[PDB]
Amino acid sequence: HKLLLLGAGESGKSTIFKQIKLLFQTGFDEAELRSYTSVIHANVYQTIKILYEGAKELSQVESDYVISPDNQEIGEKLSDIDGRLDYKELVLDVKRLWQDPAIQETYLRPDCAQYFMENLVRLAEAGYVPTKEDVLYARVRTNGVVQIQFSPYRLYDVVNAVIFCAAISEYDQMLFEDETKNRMMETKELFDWVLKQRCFEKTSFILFLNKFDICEKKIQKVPLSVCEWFKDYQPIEVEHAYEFVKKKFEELYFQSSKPRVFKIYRTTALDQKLVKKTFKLIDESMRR
Ligand SMILES: Nc1nc2c(ncn2[C@@H]2O[C@H](COP(=O)(O)OP(=O)(O)O)[C@@H](O)[C@H]2O)c(=O)[nH]1
Ligand SMILES: [Mg+2]
Repeated sequence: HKLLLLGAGESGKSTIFKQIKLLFQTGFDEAELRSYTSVIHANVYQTIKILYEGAKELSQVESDYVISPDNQEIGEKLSDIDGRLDYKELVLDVKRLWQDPAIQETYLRPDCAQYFMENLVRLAEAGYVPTKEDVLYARVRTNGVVQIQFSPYRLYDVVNAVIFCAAISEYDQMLFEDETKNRMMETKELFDWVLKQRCFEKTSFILFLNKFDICEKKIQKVPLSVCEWFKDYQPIEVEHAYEFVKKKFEELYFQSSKPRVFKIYRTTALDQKLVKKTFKLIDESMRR
């Protein structure tokens, strides 16, 4: 019955966790969405907060990002909020907070947050219930362990099965935390390190290759050979490049060869019913 979620950075494991929550019951789902609006509101408020803080700092350190002077008085009420406690007047402020191009070139430097910036007025009014997409895009800092038991059987996010989330699209990107390191390389480092440890030998392994939609969008412009792991790559399309990444993920797994159980899944975490399928396939596969 046991499943554990392991990933690196923005692997999407919490998103998998979230939409398994919307998909399965976990009957209430009350107002689950309704309890989650406070969260959603929060990211709206600290997103334009970090956006505002950026523009001024970069303006001080770089020869100009200049804000509109009349905005500062409504602009720093933002800093006056501080999220003291779970927080249409604010949407009129925030839209009228945004208009300077400065803070969007600081933006054009969290991809989910821009969505929220496209849906304020729907969130504004009292008759608001978040869509399923609002829940998925909502960012909740994961504190501790989260247990969910449900039957179509507990899922953990921070054991009979380890779901490893590898965001194949991250091959372009360096680490957000470390500009030197590459996230695909850190995924390989993490994946290898998890495979080597003696505490998950008994555990069955399921691998998710996430953010595939970004992969099909991005592959046609940036070569996959940028990655040192994928430097071997030379095209003839999308399916082959994806299966190429599989090869690497395969051969990497099998080199940890001691004289059991392995599965790989093509996943998009931000859409659901692609994902329902994935769970259907592994829960029927989890025989014995
Ligand atoms: N395009 C796309 N983005 C995703 C998907 N899953 C997650 N994300 C992005 O990843 C971020 C959140 O990842 P998260 O679940 O927190 O990864 P975690 O920190 O390892 O749990 C969000 O900004 C999403 O936009 C996906 O299937 N497709
Ligand atoms: Mg997470």
